[PDB]
Amino acid sequence: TAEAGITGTWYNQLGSTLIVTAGADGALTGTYESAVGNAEGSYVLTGRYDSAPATDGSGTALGWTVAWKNNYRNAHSASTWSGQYVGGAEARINTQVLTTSGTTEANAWKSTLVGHDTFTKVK
Repeated sequence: TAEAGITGTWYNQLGSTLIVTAGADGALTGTYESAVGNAEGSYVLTGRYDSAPATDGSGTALGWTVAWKNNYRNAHSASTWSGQYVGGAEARINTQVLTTSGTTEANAWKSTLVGHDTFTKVK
């Protein structure tokens, strides 16, 4: 469904790679490899998607998180992508992304970045 459409490899506009499996009951699981930031190698990704989307031409809502810790790096931060999958010949996952770093309370006002990421099936 959107299950078949979402499962697989996606590439963002910055050169990052998402490899994700969409489970039949709403789970997203896989890995992320970032082309930017204090990051190297792959990181675990987990999220959710609407496993019964509308059929009226609407996208399929989804989101996921990556905490930026693996065996090679820990940036003490985590990003969440919120967006929708749009299927078909030019499939895309269009997202907004929040990246929060751990901070002191005094620096909490500057703890969270906002950005946007568009993923496509080809590099």
